[PDB]
Amino acid sequence: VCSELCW
Repeated sequence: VCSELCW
Protein backbone atom coordinates (compact mmCIF):
# COMPACT_ATOMS: atom_id res chain seq x y z
CA VAL A 1 0.00 0.00 0.00
CA CYS A 2 1.59 3.13 -1.17
CA SER A 3 0.01 6.46 -1.60
CA GLU A 4 2.05 9.07 0.22
CA LEU A 5 5.35 7.42 -0.64
CA CYS A 6 4.27 7.29 -4.23
CA TRP A 7 3.08 10.83 -4.52
